Parts: sequence; C-alpha cells; structure tokens
Amino acid sequence: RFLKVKNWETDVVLTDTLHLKSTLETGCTEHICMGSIMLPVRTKDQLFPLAKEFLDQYYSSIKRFGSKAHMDRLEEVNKEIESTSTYQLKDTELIYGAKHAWRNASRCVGRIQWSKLQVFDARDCTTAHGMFNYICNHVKYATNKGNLRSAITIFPQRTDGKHDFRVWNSQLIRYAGYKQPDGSTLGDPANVQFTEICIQQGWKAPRGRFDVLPLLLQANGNDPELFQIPPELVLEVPIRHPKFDWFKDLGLKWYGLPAVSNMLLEIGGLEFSACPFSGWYMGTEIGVRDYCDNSRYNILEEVAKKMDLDMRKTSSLWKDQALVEINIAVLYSFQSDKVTIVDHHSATESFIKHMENEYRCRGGCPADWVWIVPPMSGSITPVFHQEMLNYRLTPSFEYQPDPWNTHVWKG
Amino acid sequence: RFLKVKNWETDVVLTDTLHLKSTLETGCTEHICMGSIMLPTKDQLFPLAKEFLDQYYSSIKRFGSKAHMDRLEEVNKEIESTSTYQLKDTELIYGAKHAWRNASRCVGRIQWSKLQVFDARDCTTAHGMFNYICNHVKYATNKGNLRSAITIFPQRTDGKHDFRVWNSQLIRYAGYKQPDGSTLGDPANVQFTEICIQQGWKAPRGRFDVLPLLLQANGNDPELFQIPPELVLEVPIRHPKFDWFKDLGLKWYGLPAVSNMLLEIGGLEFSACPFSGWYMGTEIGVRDYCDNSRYNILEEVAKKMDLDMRKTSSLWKDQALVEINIAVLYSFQSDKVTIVDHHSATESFIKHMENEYRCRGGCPADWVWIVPPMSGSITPVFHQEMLNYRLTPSFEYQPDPWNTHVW
Ligand code: HEM
Ligand code: HEM
Ligand SMILES: Cc1cc(N)nc(CCc2c(F)ccc(CCCN(C)C)c2F)c1
Ligand SMILES: Cc1cc(N)nc(CCc2c(F)ccc(CCCN(C)C)c2F)c1
Ligand SMILES: C[C@H](O)[C@H](O)[C@H]1CNc2nc(N)[nH]c(=O)c2N1
Ligand SMILES: C[C@H](O)[C@H](O)[C@H]1CNc2nc(N)[nH]c(=O)c2N1
Ligand SMILES: [Zn+2]
Repeated sequence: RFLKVKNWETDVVLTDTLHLKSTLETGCTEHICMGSIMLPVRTKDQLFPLAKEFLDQYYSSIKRFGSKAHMDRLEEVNKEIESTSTYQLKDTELIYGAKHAWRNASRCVGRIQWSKLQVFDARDCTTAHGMFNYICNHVKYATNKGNLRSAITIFPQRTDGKHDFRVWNSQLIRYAGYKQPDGSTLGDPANVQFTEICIQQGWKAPRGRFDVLPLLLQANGNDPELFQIPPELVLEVPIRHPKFDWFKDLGLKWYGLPAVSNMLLEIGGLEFSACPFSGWYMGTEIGVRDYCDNSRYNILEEVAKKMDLDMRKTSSLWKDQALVEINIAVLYSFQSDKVTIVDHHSATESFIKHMENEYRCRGGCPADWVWIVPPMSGSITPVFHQEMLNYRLTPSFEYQPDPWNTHVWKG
Repeated sequence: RFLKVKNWETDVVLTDTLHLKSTLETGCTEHICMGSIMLPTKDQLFPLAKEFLDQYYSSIKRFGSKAHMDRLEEVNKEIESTSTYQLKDTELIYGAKHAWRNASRCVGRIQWSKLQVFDARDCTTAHGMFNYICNHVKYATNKGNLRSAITIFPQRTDGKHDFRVWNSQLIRYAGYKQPDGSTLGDPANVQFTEICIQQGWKAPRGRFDVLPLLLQANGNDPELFQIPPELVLEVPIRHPKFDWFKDLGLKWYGLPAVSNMLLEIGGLEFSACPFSGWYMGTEIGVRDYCDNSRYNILEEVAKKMDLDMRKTSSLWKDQALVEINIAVLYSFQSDKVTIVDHHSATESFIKHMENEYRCRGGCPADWVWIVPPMSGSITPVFHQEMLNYRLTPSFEYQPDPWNTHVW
C-alpha cells in the first residue's frame, strides 16, 4: 500500500511506503484517534526476531544484506541469545541504533541533524560514580563552550529488569522546585517531586529559583547516588531583552544544554534504560513552555505588567504580546552569548526539508503533528500546513515509568 | 475501553464512555495515526433511522415508550414504501443541533443547543433558496449581535436532484489571478471566482469583492444571485494604536457561514445546509490575513511596524501576527459585531468539555483543529488530551459540485 500526505500551503504531495515497516501500535483504532494523548522483562522467545529485524536493517544500510558478515552475525546473535538469553551489540550497531532511534522519533522537530550524533559507549560502566564521570564528559563534550553538539551516552542494557541503570533526573541539567508552606512554588514547579527526592537523599538545597539539581544516578539496580555536576560545566544564559532594559531585572536565566535522561532506547529488542541524549534548544521550549506555561515559571503576568499592557481583557492579547517579547528575549540572549539555539521558524522550515528528503530517500518520515507544531505562532510555520503520518519504527526512544515508583530499595 | 483524558495543566482527568457509541471510522489504525490528515439503499437506511430515533426518544425521556415504538414503526413502514423517510420538525431540529454537538473540530460547541434551525425543505428553486439564504443572513447577522443558525434545504433523493450551495461560505471575497502573475483578493477563491465569471458574474475586480451566490436547486444548473449589500455586515480593520493600520485597506465580513458541507441525520443526507455562527478572531487575523496562500499581509504589516525582517529570529512575523490579531478583535468589538478571542473560546470549550463529560459521558474533539493557530500552549486546550471519534448526526465534507454536476 501507498499513503499520501499533502502540504496545504504548497500543494506538495508525498507518498509514504515506510509505514509498511511499522510494528508497534499507535494507540488509535478505526473508531478512536488517540493522536493527542500524551502517553499512549523480555524473554528469549521474542528477542531473536527483534534482533534479526534490526540486523537486517543494519546490514541493508551498509549495503551488506545477505553477505557472509550478515549471515554470520545473525548466527552469532542467535547462539548468544539461546546461550545467554540476551546479546551484545557491536559498536557499529549501537551507533546505528542510536542514530535511527532519533531518526524515528516522530515527535522530534530537530531530526534533520539525526545523522550527526555523537554516540558515547558507556556499556562498560558499573557504578554510579562511573555514570557521573560519563555524564560529566557528555556535558562537557556536548556543551563545547556554547557551540553545542548532539550526543548520547549509552549505559548498559537491561538484563533481568532487577539491575537497571537509570538516571533518575528527567534531564541532566534542570532547576529545582520547592513547594512552600503557603502553597506557592519556588523555582521550577515541574521538578518539585524530583527535588524533594534529592533532598531526602541528602541534597542540601540552596532553595533559590534557579538551582541546578544534583544528578541522581542508579547503576546496576543499586540504590541511586547523588552527585553535583561541576558548575563550570553548566553553561547558563542570563535572559535580557534587546529593547527592554527592565527585562534583565526579572532575574531569569536558563541553561544552555537540553539533555533528556529518563527515556528508554530500544535497539534490536535490547532495552537501554539509561541513555541521556542532548542537542540544542528551540527557543520556544524555554520562552513559551518553560517560562509561560501556567504550571511552570509562569512569567506572563509579571512581564505583561512591566510592559504595561491592557491586562483587564484577554481580547487585548496581552498574553500573546508578552509571549512574543519573552521569546525574543530568549533567542536574543542565547545568540548574544553565542550559545546554539534555533527559532521555531528556522527549525520547522528545516524539518519540512528534512521530511521531504526522508520521503524521497527513505519512503516516509513518521511525524507527530501535535508535537511538531510549535507552541506559538503555529500556522505561520510551515509544519502547521503539512499533513503528517504518525507510526512507530524501531529503533526507538520510549517512555518509561519514573524509577522511584518501581525501584526496590536496598537501604 | 472506558477511556481517560488528562489535562496536563490542571491534572483534571475525565472518563469517556461516549466513544463506545461511535459509528463511523477515524481513518486511523493501530499501525498508523492519521490525526493530521485534512480529509480522511433501503437496507442501509432503517438501521441508521433506528439509531437516530433511539437517541432522539432517549433524549426526550421516552425511550421504549409507545410513541417511540410507533414512530419507529411509522418510519420503518415509510422506508419500506417510499425508499426514504421524512423527519418530524422536532427530529430535524434535534438532529441539526447534535450534528453541531458532534463536530469534533469545532471549538465553538458550547453554544450547540442555542441553534436556530430554519426548515427550508419546502424549497423548490434557486430563487427560493436565495430567499431562504437572505433571511438566514439577516437573522444570523442581527445588526452585529450574531446568532447561530442553519437553513436546511431538501434532502438528497436519487443524487440527481441535489440541492447545493456552490459557495464554500455564504459570504466570501473573490479571487483573481492577475496577468502580472500575482493574485488580487482572496487566493483561496480564485477557482470559484472563475466559475462565477464563467457563469456570468460581472466581477468588480477589487480586493474585497463579496462573491455572488451560486445556488443549485433539484439538481438543475446553478444560478447567480447578489446578496443585498445591506445584508452583508463588514468591519473595517483598524488598530487601536497604529493609525497607519487603517491605510492597509483591510476589512472582513461579520458572518462566517459555511455552505458546502453535508448534514447527515438518521441516514438522510442534506447536501445544502448553510450554517453560521460568529468568528474567532484568529480565523481572520491568523489564517485569512496571514496564511501565505491567503491575503498574506505579514510582510507589509511588519514593514509598517519597522521590524527587523532580516532574520527570522527577531520574531518579526510573530510580533506582526499579534498586532494584526489585536486589530481584528478591536475592530469587531468597536463596531459591536460579535467576535470571540482565542483565549475566551478555548476556555469556553474546556468548560464545555467538562459539561459534556459530566452530562453525556464524553466529547469528541480533534486537538489538531481545536488548538488555535497562534499562541497554542498559552490556551488551555493545548494541555487538554482529546479523544477524536465520529458520532452521528454529523456534518461531513462533500465533493465540490462543479466536479460532479451533470451539466
Ligand atoms: C539537535 C537539536 C534538537 C532540537 C532543536 C530538537 C527539538 C525537539 C523538540 C522541540 C521536541 C519537543 C520536546 C518538548 O516539547 O518537550 C523534541 C522531541 C524529541 N526529541 Fe528532539 N531535538 C533535538 C535533538 C534531539 C536528539 C539529539 C535526540 C535523541 C538522540 C532527540 C530526540 C527527541 C525525542 C525522542 C523526542 C520526543 C519525546 C517524546 O516522544 O515525548 N532530539 N525535539
Ligand atoms: C457560534 C460560534 C462558533 C465558533 C466560535 C466556531 C469556531 C470554529 C472554528 C475556529 C473552527 C475551525 C474552522 C477553521 O479553522 O476553518 C470550527 C470548525 C467547525 N465548526 Fe464551529 N464555530 C461556531 C459555530 C458553529 C456552528 C453554528 C456550526 C454548525 C451548526 C459549526 C460547525 C463546525 C464544524 C462542522 C466545524 C469543522 C469542519 C470540519 O469538520 O472540518 N460551528 N468552528
Ligand atoms: C535532546 C533535546 C533537544 C531539545 N531541543 N529539547 C529537549 C528537551 C525537550 C524534550 C525532548 F526533546 C525529548 C523528550 C522530553 C521529555 C518529555 C517530557 N514531556 C512528556 C512532558 C523533552 F522534555 C531535549
Ligand atoms: C459557522 C462558522 C463559525 C466560525 N467561527 N467560523 C466558520 C468558518 C470556518 C469553518 C467552519 F467553522 C466549518 C467548516 C469550514 C469549512 C472547512 C474549510 N477547511 C477545510 C479549509 C470552515 F471554513 C464557520
Ligand atoms: C494534551 C497534549 O497532547 C499535550 O499538551 C502535548 C501537546 N503538544 C505538545 N507538543 C510539544 N512539543 N510538547 C508538548 O509537551 C506537547 N504537549
Ligand atoms: C495539515 C493540517 O492538518 C492542516 O494544516 C490543518 C491543521 N489544523 C487546522 N486547524 C484549524 N482550526 N483549521 C485548519 O484549517 C487546520 N488545518
Ligand atoms: Zn489517530
């Protein structure tokens, strides 16, 4: 079968055949679409078909499908699976798997970069201190004095699910949040639960509005341990506005390196439960979501006050006015400090080019419109007008439950 | 199978049981989600009639009553005999209101029960259709205190006698391809503007020419009619801060009235059913004015604002966009024409959703269409999970008539 997607701004029509290689479920049925739902242990039984499929993909990409190396590798993985119940990826396969998990991430607007990913093999790690050292080197390499470089560090794969490697942080760099007795929140409200865990584990919290959280690292299913990222490795950007000199007095900053650390990387049926990856920000992640979500820092009111907008009626669009100015300030500050950032116009335009290229060279590009379209100015970016097919390919990044809900504490 | 939807801004969780009553299909499968795709006989009819009558008599608390069974019997006998059937006035009103209630892409549905239904099923000619449409337009406009309305022309019979309004909206601006290569007026309507000229219209070739009506009764050739200008309420667009904004020469019309959809009630098909409500500001300010394939005025507004259009990262488009949408709301409000900003309308829809989940067990909703095309995440609907499914009675798309008309 062939499926067509249409861009309703340009009338470009693209034909998807890649969806035929989709295995996992979407959550939708013929009778209900779960397209806007946020969130829609493995034996030798199912593992070799998952392995074989990945290895067929791998050897096809290197133009070696059917070769002796291909057949021998399948043979080697088969015996290793029956002998040991799992298998180990070659370095080349790990690199390929990690790049394609990013390439397959249908919610990621930044995938034009998928092939320039620095893969750090951390599968020889055994302890939380070792994890901290790998993560520090990741942070230093990826930050690169503001000239950000995409990187992923891959810790040992799951075995029996009782010895998991986990980074308990959702992101490697993230600000603490503190629930005050009066009900207000100091810092990032999205991080209150994790902040409280860190404090319980012995973190001495500064209790400021932009405290970089400690790393909480779990090696081999042991209880997690706390580590402070060297501050010299944490690049931060004070937020000022190019016209509004009072904007700096809001006291805002953000960190430069977005590094997701709580997802699971699936490659050939293997599960990498600790695989922190990082790229660079699209401005709206900070300016729109982090700063202006009602349940995040929520600065719209105070910004709109300082701008002296008509805040009595929503139809003055005072929220939309402030939102743009905040987002100008984020992009201005990062560029002024020469820290890599991309605005939503550039990023969406690149994604369209990437997506068209993928359809031509690959037969498709799974894309989740709900997530691709930026959270401001949606229809003046070209992704808004682009029809997209969402389906799940492997290798893939998957969600996993927060470890404090599953972890069996040693004491 | 009893599904939950979470609002991630408020953690409010709603349980959806209404989706199990869904009938038609979404276009999605377990292998592929098509959520962002724009457009995915006597034996067929009586189950459709029975399903609708069942929900109707349940809605009036007479399910399983003699009146229910008799009507089921009566319609059953009518389909057996005439191969179709006719809705009582009460069922037609209920069916139309519920087609709006079920429009999963409509953010305005909190108003669904206050719909004025104009029964036009006695209409036989395009002139008669014109008369019904002028009355609709005048009633709905109401001197700018807009009121929701639908006018329902006779139902499809053998598909050769279809009633169709060829316009996509009762009121829309013409589009002309210039010899110069550009487009004057609304580019979205260039093709329809051609068919009006091809059928005899005398185009003023302006930037905001109200298109004439192209009305088709009983499958005959469509006929041109000019809506009385005194019935077409328009709002000149000025900014409450930029005096130069008036010189852009922008106006829009007050009455959004979709005329090309198909209303399905109890298996019956109403191919001509223009309905109207009132605008959300962003439809005009974001889509009509700022889409690249439409009036596409961002450049000119940004220039007048003297924004730095050298780099996208100055967010000059975003700044201009906000101001254009401030002007649209300000202009409609100042002229006392009903309009709703995207903040109010999405807040109302959240309240509507909660109302529907409480009193109905669900609300089918299409996130891709419900979230406004600007400032998405600062509106509550962005953080609202939504289940999309197809309920009937429903509004449906249909082929453009010129592609089908046996001339
Ligand atoms: C290099 C620059 C990058 C940019 C500009 C970018 C942009 C984005 C944005 C804006 C989102 C939406 C996230 C949100 O709203 O919270 C996203 C999602 C995502 N990104 Fe990228 N990204 C980049 C790099 C990467 C890399 C290096 C990876 C992995 C190796 C990655 C994997 C993902 C995944 C898996 C998601 C979806 C998360 C989910 O499924 O919920 N991205 N990306
Ligand atoms: C009264 C105020 C109303 C408001 C503010 C409103 C708002 C909207 C908006 C913004 C859209 C997206 C349309 C687009 O972007 O082109 C929409 C879609 C829609 N509206 Fe409403 N609407 C209203 C009244 C009505 C009425 C009275 C009906 C029918 C009786 C209706 C039926 C629909 C349908 C069927 C769609 C989706 C069409 C599709 O499936 O693609 N609306 N509405
Ligand atoms: C690598 C990278 C680049 C970039 N531009 N931004 C980020 C942070 C955003 C982001 C992702 F991308 C991917 C995943 C998550 C976690 C999702 C959290 N959700 C469910 C509330 C994320 F929060 C990371
Ligand atoms: C009754 C009403 C209220 C309001 N606020 N706006 C409108 C016009 C938008 C609109 C709809 F709502 C419903 C349907 C269409 C047609 C769809 C056009 N698509 C496919 C480009 C529409 F274009 C109509
Ligand atoms: C309910 C809805 O699915 C949820 O709010 C989604 C919408 N789209 C998004 N898109 C991005 N990029 N990031 C998000 O967190 C979300 N949230
Ligand atoms: C491709 C995509 O489905 C298309 O651009 C949609 C997106 N969401 C929309 N939402 C609304 N309200 N109106 C639209 O026309 C569209 N267009
Ligand atoms: Zn779907």
